Amino acid sequence: SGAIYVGNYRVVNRHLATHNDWANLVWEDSSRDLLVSSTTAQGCDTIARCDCQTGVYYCSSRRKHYPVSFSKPSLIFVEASEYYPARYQSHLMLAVGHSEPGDCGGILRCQHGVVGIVSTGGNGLVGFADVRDLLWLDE
Ligand SMILES: Cc1cnc(CNS(=O)(=O)C[C@@H](C)c2ccccc2)o1
Ligand SMILES: [Zn+2]
Repeated sequence: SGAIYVGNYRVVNRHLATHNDWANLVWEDSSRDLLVSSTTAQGCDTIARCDCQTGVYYCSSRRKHYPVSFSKPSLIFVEASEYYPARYQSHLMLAVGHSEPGDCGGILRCQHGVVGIVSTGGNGLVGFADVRDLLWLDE
C-alpha cells in the first residue's frame, strides 16, 4: 500500500483505490495502473521533473529503502496478476529489486523529488508507474 500526497491530490495504484478515491476522482488510467483523487488537506511530497535513471524506492516487504538503477518509462508486457490480465502496461520503469503484491504504492524518488510508485513485481524485478510527465499535479 502507499500513496503520493502532492498539493490537494492523492496518487495511488488504480487497483488499490478505495470507494472514497472513486467518489472524489480527478483522473484514472488503467493502462498505467494510476488513479488520482482529491484531498481536503495539502500534502508534503514534491514531484520530480527530470529524466533520472537512478533513485531509491521503499520496499514494505523488507522495511527497507533500496538504491536502484531503472529504465526509462516504456510500454512493457506484464504477466497476469489478481488485478489485471497479462497486458501491456504503459509509462512503466523496471529495476532489479524485490517486490511482492503488497509492496505496490511504495515511492521511488530521485534527487529532484518523487518519480513514481511500485506497480509490478516478481522474478527479482520491480516495476514503477512514472508520474513525472503529469505536470498538472503541481497546480
Ligand atoms: C514487469 C513485469 C512483467 N510481468 C510482471 C509480473 N506481473 S505483476 O507484477 O502484475 C504480478 C503481481 C502479482 C505483482 C507481484 C509483485 C509485486 C507487484 C505485483 O512484471
Ligand atoms: Zn531526477
